[PDB]
Amino acid sequence: EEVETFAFQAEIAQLMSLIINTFYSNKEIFLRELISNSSDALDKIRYESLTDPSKLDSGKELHINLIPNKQDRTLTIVDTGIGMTKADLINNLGTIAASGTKAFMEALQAGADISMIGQFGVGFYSAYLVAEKVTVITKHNDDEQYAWESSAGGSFTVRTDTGEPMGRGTKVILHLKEDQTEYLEERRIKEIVKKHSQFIGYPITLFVEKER
Ligand SMILES: CCNC(=O)c1nnn(-c2cc(C(C)C)c(O)cc2O)c1-c1ccc(CNCC2CCCCC2)cc1
Repeated sequence: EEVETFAFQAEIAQLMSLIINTFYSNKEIFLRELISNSSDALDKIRYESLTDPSKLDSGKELHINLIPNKQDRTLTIVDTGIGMTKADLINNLGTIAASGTKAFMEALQAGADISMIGQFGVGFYSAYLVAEKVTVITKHNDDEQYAWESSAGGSFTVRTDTGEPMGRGTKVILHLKEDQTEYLEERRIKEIVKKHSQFIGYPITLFVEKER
């Protein structure tokens, strides 16, 4: 064992349905949101590194990398943001998902734009437009490396990660649905980034696969 299982609060099934009923026609939006979250965590590490530059001992470069993988049908997004404790992980993907689902629904119900999804703390869930399963590996300076995983049903799991150590930051791996392998194409990824994340204040690098 050492795997812990968590039940989503009921708002999550509502979230998933809202997301389909708001972004199904524009699925590419998930990349904007993930990049955006990466940007946020980058902002936090930059910020605390000003008061204490030892915060950057775990890695100085502040960036975002995008790693398609046609062979695995995965798209992974890596950042060296501040990363998450176990409690941040559970808090952001669980507690705040559910309270932010409610706030977002109330905001749309009063005519706010859907493009607001990010600001209600549930942008990440848009990932399930394109992915049957998502894994979030994260590592923050005051804590171990954790893996979070969910197919967005009723539960999510947390375990201590024993995989390749990142030094600090967050990795989201998307296991793409059969019908969404367009998100593994170099051309497509470049477009989406160009369109949605042009003004992100941190280098976003696409890692190309070779022919072999
Ligand atoms: C305790 C401090 N740690 C972090 O905050 C952190 N560290 N890594 N990430 C992070 C999280 C995700 C998602 C899986 C939630 C991500 O895709 C990339 C990340 O760097 C985060 C992270 C956590 C939450 C968010 C969401 N912020 C939304 C918020 C809404 C209101 C306006 C300001 C921004 C974005 C990034």
